[PDB]
Parts: sequence; structure tokens; C-alpha cells
Amino acid sequence: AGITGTWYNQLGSTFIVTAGADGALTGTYESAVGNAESRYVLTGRYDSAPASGTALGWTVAWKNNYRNAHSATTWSGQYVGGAEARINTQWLLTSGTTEANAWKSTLVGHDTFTKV
Amino acid sequence: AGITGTWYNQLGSTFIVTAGADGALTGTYESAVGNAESRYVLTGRYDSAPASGTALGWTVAWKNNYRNAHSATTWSGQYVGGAEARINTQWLLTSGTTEANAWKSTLVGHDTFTKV
Amino acid sequence: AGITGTWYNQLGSTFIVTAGADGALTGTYESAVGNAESRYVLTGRYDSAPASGTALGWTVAWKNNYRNAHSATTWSGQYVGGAEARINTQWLLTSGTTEANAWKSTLVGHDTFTKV
Amino acid sequence: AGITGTWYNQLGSTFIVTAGADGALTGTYESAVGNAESRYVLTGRYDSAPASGTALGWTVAWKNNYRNAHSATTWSGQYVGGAEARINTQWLLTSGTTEANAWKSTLVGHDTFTKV
Ligand SMILES: CC(C)(C)c1cc(/N=N/c2ccccc2C(=O)O)ccc1O
Ligand SMILES: CC(C)(C)c1cc(/N=N/c2ccccc2C(=O)O)ccc1O
Ligand SMILES: CC(C)(C)c1cc(/N=N/c2ccccc2C(=O)O)ccc1O
Ligand SMILES: CC(C)(C)c1cc(/N=N/c2ccccc2C(=O)O)ccc1O
Repeated sequence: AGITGTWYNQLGSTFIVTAGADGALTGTYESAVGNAESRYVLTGRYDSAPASGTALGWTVAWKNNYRNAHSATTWSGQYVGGAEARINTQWLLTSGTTEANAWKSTLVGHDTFTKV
Repeated sequence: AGITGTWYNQLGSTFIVTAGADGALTGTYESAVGNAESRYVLTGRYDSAPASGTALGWTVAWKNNYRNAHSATTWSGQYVGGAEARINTQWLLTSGTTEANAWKSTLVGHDTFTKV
Repeated sequence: AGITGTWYNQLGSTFIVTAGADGALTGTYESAVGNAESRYVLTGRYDSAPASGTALGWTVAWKNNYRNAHSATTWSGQYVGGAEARINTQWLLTSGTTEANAWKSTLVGHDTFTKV
Repeated sequence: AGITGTWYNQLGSTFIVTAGADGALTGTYESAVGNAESRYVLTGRYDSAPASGTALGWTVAWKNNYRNAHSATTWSGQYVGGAEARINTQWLLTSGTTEANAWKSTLVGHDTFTKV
């Protein structure tokens, strides 16, 4: 119940996720930023038996039927329930690059998701 | 099956992955370190229509039938094919923590996966 | 003028800094968290001719005359001036470890400093 | 003078460092990549009374007499002495950006410094 729902981050991107009983995360991500259009598939895992926040992570490869940014983002963080449910994350966005440019292929950031 | 196969990181953990034609990564991760025992389910996404490196990412929630570390790792990187194929990643390991310890809930590192 | 002053982060830690004309940052950091007591020396660099925020970074080795945590934090971010002056950062906290534990030696986080 | 010396990262950038008895790191960084030309001033801190690795960090603001990248890199890691001495780091490169591009202002990577 907790994780499953629609969330939004500070950028206004939309994350629709279903937490399966087997610890699977599935849904779609609708981004507000970058070189994206439409929704993108997400897949992740979460601690289906947490103790403390619930650790989770998910990945989006920024490719759908419309665009390809040749990049993928991974969000690693934790779900914290209560009145105000939130997912606090740190993310890595890696772009496919030639060997010469790989040193600067990864962006790091942080996103806070609020459940709607 | 560039990405599909068995890879090993510097630690000697085993990453068995199947890359779907659609951009899905699925498989098992057998760690050689941390508070784990057994194999863990992984899920990810990758650029199924790359340009030079192939962007990808995956998550492992550190819970199996045997144990629960109440944490999850996300790996973000790129697969580089050729004679000596590699997956160069950066990872984020977030532990489920109280709100008091949330500031130090996430570890960052890098992993190089090879087929040897 | 901008950078020089007293700042505080979300944890209530105190950062007292002087920006030199040569791009030098010097001051002391008074932490609210970890295994710290008293002030610690900080040293950093900043873009003394910015265009956009002003890029900067500083390091604190968590050792003073009272305690030693055998760890150092680096904050990398940017100063943004105006009504509400702020320093938005991402940080790395590395602990000295044996070779066996080096894989999990680095914490990553984010701090927002408000000028007082 | 374990740390004091000249080191090179995988890219071939040169790090000339002097470690003060007090925990200060001072020196010059000559990059072999990015938007730079010449040497850059670096400042950092390190654990002057280590336990097994020696925690340290430093910053370089990418501004010299010749150019200004309006960015700064912070390296956080540990020095490991012995026959084949190394400085294993993770770094954060933040560019001064508008508020609109701040979410993607920071790159993350890893550098291994050796004396060869
Ligand atoms: C516009 C589109 C979504 C496809 C796009 C997104 C992108 N990184 N996005 C993000 C990255 C990290 C955290 C959040 C987002 C976020 O979107 O909430 C990079 C290129 C790109 O084209
Ligand atoms: C032992 C067990 C697997 C459960 C476990 C693993 C763990 N992160 N491991 C890793 C993290 C980053 C990169 C590689 C691995 C790797 O293992 O290859 C953290 C806590 C923990 O308990
Ligand atoms: C208590 C003392 C400060 C010495 C201490 C601090 C510490 N990391 N601190 C931080 C780390 C990253 C960002 C901010 C802080 C911050 O303090 O604002 C780790 C061990 C420790 O003992
Ligand atoms: C070329 C010039 C030096 C100015 C420059 C450098 C730069 N980051 N470099 C690095 C970053 C991380 C680790 C090593 C280096 C290294 O150079 O060894 C980013 C933009 C830029 O313009």
C-alpha cells in the first residue's frame, strides 16, 4: 500500500509505481526535464520486509517509443511513511559515451518524492 | 548477447544477467561481501538502441529467503563490448535508517564488471 | 562579500568561511553530527570570477585537538546569491579503512547552507 | 613524505602535493583533460594521525591565469602507503549553473592516483 501510488519530485516529474509482494517495483516515469517525452518504463526492487525507512531503488533507461537519450538513471533511497509519505533518494544518471568521455558520463543528484 | 552472460566485479560477486530485446535487465546477483548469503534478484533497464557505450542500471534489494540487510544497491553505468567486454559502474547503497541517521544512509562506490 | 560569513546546514552545523581574492576558502566547521567536538579547519577553493552560481568546494579532515574520526568530508557545490543566499552541495565523506573495507568507505549526501 | 610527492591519475593529470604536519594538503594540479590549460591550485585536508588507510580530500577550482571553467572538483579518498602507494578517490565536479540546470550541475567519478 505504502509505496504503490503516484509520486512527484521537486522537478514535477511523475512516478507511478506498484510494489509487488516479491519486492518488485514496476511502473512508469513521466519526466519534467532533460530530453524526454512520454512515459518510460521503470523497474526496481524494495525491501518487502523492512524493520526505519524502507530501502528501495529503481532504474529508468531514457528510451521509449518516441525518444532515446542513450542514458539511464538509478534512484537509490528509502520510503518513509506516516502523515507525509516520502521517498528520499540519491540518483546516478549515466550517459553512453565513447571511452574518451566516460570519465564525465555520470551525474549525481538527489530527488524527494511526495505521494499524491 | 553482449550484456547477457555472467560477469564478476572486483570483489568477486557474480552478476548473471539477461538483457531483453525491449531494454529489460533481469537476473541474479551473488555477493562475495557485506551482510548477505545466497543470490539476490536484480532488475534493471538498459538502452536497447545504443548510439558509444551502452547505458544501463539495475537494483538489488538485499533481501532473500535467508537474510535481509534492509538495503538496496543501484548500479548505473555503461556496457562496453569488444574483445574485453566491461561494465563500468558507479553504485549507491542506501540502508533503511531512522530519520536521525538518514543523512548517512547512502554509500557510493564504483564497480567494474568483466566476464573473467 | 558573498561567500564570506557564517552559514548553517539543515543539521545545524556551523560553517565560518572567508573567501580570499585568490580563490582560497578558509575557516572552520562546527558540526552538529557524527563523532565530532569543537571546530575543525576547512580549506577550499571557489571560482573567484564566476559568470549562474559560483562553483566551490572545501574539505574538512575530522581531526582537531580533541577528536579524530579518521575521516574527511568534501563538499562540492555552488553559491547562489540574492535575497536568500545559499550554498547547495553534494558531499563525500570517506573514512580510512583497511583494504578489505575500502569498498564501503564513502558516504554521499547533500547539504544546503543558509547564510546568517 | 608518504603523501607528499607527485601522483598521476588514470587520465594522466599530475597532482603535486605537500602534506603539512598539521593536516594541510597544498599543491598544484595539472589536468590532462576537460576545458583547462595550465596548472591549478589545490588545497585540502588529511588525517595527520591515521589509525588503516589515510583519509584525505582536496578541491581544485578550475580557474587559473589562462582560463575559467566555472567549476570545481573535490576529491575524497584515502592514501594507502607501501611499496605501491595509491590514493583511491571519488570526486564531485560541480559547474556553476543557472537554477534551471542546477539539478544536473554535478558529475561523479573515481580516480586512482599512483606515483608512476
Ligand atoms: C526529458 C527526459 C526525461 C527524457 C530526460 C531526463 C534525463 N534525466 N532525468 C532525471 C535524471 C535524474 C533525476 C531525475 C530526472 C527526471 O527526469 O525527474 C536526462 C535526459 C532526458 O532527455
Ligand atoms: C552481503 C549482502 C549481499 C547482503 C550485502 C551487500 C551489500 N552491498 N554489496 C555491494 C555493494 C556495492 C557494489 C557491490 C556489492 C556486492 O556485494 O558485489 C551491502 C550490505 C549487505 O548485507
Ligand atoms: C561529529 C563530527 C563532526 C566530528 C563527525 C562528522 C562526520 N560527518 N559530518 C558531516 C558529513 C557530511 C556532511 C556534513 C557533516 C556535518 O557534520 O555537518 C563524521 C564523523 C564525525 O565524528
Ligand atoms: C580542463 C579543465 C582542467 C579546466 C577542466 C577539468 C575538469 N575536471 N577534470 C577532472 C575531474 C575529475 C577528476 C579528474 C580530473 C582531471 O582533470 O584530472 C572539468 C572541466 C574542465 O574545464
